[PDB]
Amino acid sequence: ATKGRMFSSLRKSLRSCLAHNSRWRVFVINPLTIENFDDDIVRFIKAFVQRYSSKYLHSNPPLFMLTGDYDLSVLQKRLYDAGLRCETGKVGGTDVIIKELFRRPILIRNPFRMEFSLRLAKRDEVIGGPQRRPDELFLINVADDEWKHEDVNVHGFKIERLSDLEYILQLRSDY
Amino acid sequence: ATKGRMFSSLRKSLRSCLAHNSRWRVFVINPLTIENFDDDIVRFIKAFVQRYSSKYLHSNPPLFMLTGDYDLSVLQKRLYDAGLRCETGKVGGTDVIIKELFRRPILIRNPFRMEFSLRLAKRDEVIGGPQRRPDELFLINVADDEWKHEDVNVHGFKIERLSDLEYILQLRSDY
Amino acid sequence: ATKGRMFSSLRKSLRSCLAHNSRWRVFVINPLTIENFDDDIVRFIKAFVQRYSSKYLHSNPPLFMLTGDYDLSVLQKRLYDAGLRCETGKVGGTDVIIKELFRRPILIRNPFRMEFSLRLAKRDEVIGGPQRRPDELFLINVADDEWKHEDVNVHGFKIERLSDLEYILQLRSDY
Amino acid sequence: ATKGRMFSSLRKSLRSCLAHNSRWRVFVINPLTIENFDDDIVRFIKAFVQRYSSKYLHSNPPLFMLTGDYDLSVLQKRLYDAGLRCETGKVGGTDVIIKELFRRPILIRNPFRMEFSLRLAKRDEVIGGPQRRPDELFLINVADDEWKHEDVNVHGFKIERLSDLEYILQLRSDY
Amino acid sequence: ATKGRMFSSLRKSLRSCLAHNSRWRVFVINPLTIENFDDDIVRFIKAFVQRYSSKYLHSNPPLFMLTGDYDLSVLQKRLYDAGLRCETGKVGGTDVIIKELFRRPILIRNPFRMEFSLRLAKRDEVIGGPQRRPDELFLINVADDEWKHEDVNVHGFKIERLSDLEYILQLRSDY
Amino acid sequence: ATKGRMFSSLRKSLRSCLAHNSRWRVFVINPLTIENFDDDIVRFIKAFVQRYSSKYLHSNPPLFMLTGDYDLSVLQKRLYDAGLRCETGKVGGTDVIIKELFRRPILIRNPFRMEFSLRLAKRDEVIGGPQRRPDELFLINVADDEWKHEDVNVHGFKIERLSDLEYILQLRSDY
Repeated sequence: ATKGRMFSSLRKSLRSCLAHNSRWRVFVINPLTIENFDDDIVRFIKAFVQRYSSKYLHSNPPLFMLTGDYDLSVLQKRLYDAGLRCETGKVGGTDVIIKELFRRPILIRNPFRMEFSLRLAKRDEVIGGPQRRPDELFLINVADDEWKHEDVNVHGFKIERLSDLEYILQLRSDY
Repeated sequence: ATKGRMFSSLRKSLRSCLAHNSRWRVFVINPLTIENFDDDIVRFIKAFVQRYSSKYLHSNPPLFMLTGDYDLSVLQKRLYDAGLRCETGKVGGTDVIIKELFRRPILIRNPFRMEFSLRLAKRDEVIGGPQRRPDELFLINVADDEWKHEDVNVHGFKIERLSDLEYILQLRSDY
Repeated sequence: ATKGRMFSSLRKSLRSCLAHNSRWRVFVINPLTIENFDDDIVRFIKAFVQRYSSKYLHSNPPLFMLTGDYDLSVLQKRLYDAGLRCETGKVGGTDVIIKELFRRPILIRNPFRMEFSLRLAKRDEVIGGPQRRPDELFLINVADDEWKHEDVNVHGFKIERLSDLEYILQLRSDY
Repeated sequence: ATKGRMFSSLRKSLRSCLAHNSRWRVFVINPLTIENFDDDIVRFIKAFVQRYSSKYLHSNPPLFMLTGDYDLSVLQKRLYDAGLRCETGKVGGTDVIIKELFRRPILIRNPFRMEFSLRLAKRDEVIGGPQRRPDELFLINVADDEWKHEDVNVHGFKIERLSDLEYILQLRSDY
Repeated sequence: ATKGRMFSSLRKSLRSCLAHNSRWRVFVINPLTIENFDDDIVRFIKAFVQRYSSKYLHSNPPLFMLTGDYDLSVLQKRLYDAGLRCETGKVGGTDVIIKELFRRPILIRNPFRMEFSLRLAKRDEVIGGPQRRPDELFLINVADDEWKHEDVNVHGFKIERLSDLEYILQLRSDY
Repeated sequence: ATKGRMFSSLRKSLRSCLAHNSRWRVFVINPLTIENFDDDIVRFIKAFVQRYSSKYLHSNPPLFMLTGDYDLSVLQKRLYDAGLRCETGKVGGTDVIIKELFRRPILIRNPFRMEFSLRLAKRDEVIGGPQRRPDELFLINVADDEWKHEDVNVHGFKIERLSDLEYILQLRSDY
């Protein structure tokens, strides 16, 4: 199983990167080459937020970006009905203001409430870059990107079905 | 055998979910093709309740839903004799009010007291849907249901005897 | 050999039950077909009581029922010599008052004191059943008994000598 | 060879017995058959007392009896030189008094101090028996004894060197 | 091939040394004989700082000394862009002072802040010796250095890529 | 080949003695045969002290005795440069006063401090013995000494490099 070994060793690589509590993680994806995405995506985001963005010491939420012509509004509605709230980065819905998408949330401890658990954007509309470079960048099926830099960890994969990523990221045991 | 193998992987598949103290779990069962049902059901429920609805942080109790012409009146008395109080939803005798079958119970810590430990209804009398969606829906031997949804996890199975499921859900440790 | 594997398989079926501090356990035993019973009975009881009936959380004590025409007085005197106390259920006469044999003891947390550790009786002289049915009903070398029911867990064995049981109930580490 | 595995088997039959903090243990030994008794006796008693009689929770110290013709004065002196104190049972004369030997010691917690850490005698001198019977009796290279009873956990071995016994008593790691 | 074993052994030799919280560690590196160094150095240094210089019990920051004609001005800026502060020993002028480099930093516990995390230098510019001979010295592709002494725990390696050393120093999980 | 097992056997034999905190240990050494002694002696002593004489619960420091024509002064100066302090038993004069070498040090808990960490002396000079006998006596490359007695654990080895002992005594992880 040459391919299965790829996933197993890749899972063993990324261990220390995800042990930390506070880190700036960023994801990019392309959905035209992932089978059964529209049905499989919300379960994924809820599982990730439940493991790595559902406590106090988890200061910085993740950023999911997408490529293509995908329609985000419907996904925002579905995630809201699921139970989560997102920072779109918009004021009026015209176009993204960078400064808001990359801001710090309000955190209370007793009782724990978190202003938002995730960030959601599209890649084209996000024109520019942040002030503090990302610690990790996860490129799921995208060849090139503009945030690649020498001093940023970078990972690049090709997955056919999302479950594989759920295994790489300690969310389901069986491949 | 073949079935001996699959159940191990399925037992391992659900270890993450059941660790969460708070969750909404829903069970749908069919007793026509389950051998030796009328004898084992009470013990199954008793073990489940002691495992996952016996403490404080176990907030939301589960929902066992049966399909067919079963008789609940006898089961509720057998259970009261065993020591468990149940929530059917009836106020008057005839029909089920969806709002009362999904309410939150009173919880006293010191000394620990529960208003109830389980909720039980027949599937046909429960005409409607819930305000919030279930997290996990176990469909033991039922082909299709109305509450299937993309954003809701679904595990569908076939089992010969109720002893087969106690292994899957960590109530026994052989087979 | 193969018979040992039987005992090993049993040792596991019974693990979770004994992990519970409080539970109503019952024993029915037949001495006619056990080897060297009168030589080992007291060692067996003393071990069981030390492991499962010597702490405050262990509120419900066990019952040992012996079938056959046997002499309890001598065993009781031996047990008093051994340091234990018992609850025969009798008040100065032959008859066995049932309400007095299934009562709760007095417990003082600091310092540890216990009114009685074990319950002892003879099956012929018990006419009736407890209001709260037993969680476990072991049946060592007896075929059928009256307290068998659908919602009572039953475990029926055959044993050549008592050293075989101690291994099943986690008193002696090896076979 | 095969004998060593027998020793390894005996080693784990005794693990529960010795885990207890308060227990009365007794030993009988026959020097004539053991090689290098005089050379290793003190080392053995010192290890045993370092592990099993060197704390407050360790209430009842052990009892070492030796049969045959042998001198206890030399051993008592060598032990005093080693650092340990012993209870002979004498009140100045040439006769023993059982109450004095089987008495309880003074125990202070802070700073921990023990009136005596062991008991020593010759079997021929001790004419009688104890009020409470031993929980464990270890016969070393002796067949019979008056204190054997159906309600005592008698253990019997045959040894050639004292290094073999230490392994059974969880002191030396290797054989 | 066979090369894996050597590194696996080194990884185990150096475990006790890297457990200690406070210790004076020194590093020498020659870049001419390493592939893709400019790209890796920064991630290497950051991964090292996180594990061994990101607490209050981590007293002495480590020292990195390069060999050759390398340009420090660029690296010292890249590290600031990454989020780190360094001590060079320079006071305005081109000359290097021994006292200011081997200096203890201000550490405030609650809240946690550190004057500096790392020390950087070019070998040839550093003339003299320290006050306390180092506890460990690491030679990476260097044959001889003056500080080699008979009371210093030297370790000499030979590497092809920096990812190897991260394995040796416990930074990454697998080769 | 076989030597690997001899040393691992010894390593496993002495695991119990060293777990203890307070204890009297003596070493006798004969450098005429050991290869590369002057080079590794100080690293040995520092490693040994860091683990067995660096806490407050470690009351008795160890004693290192060396045989033959050898000059201690230089080693004492070297251990001073390293960061340690030794007790030689000399009140000015060359003669060795025994009552001042086996004394108890001053120990403050918070803040920690040790008056001295190790003892060091030549064997020919020490004329006498201790008031209280030593628990363990490690003889390396020496036949017989005057402190051997039946009530002491007299270990004897034969080694040619000093790392061997570092493995036996648990300072180095792997042979």
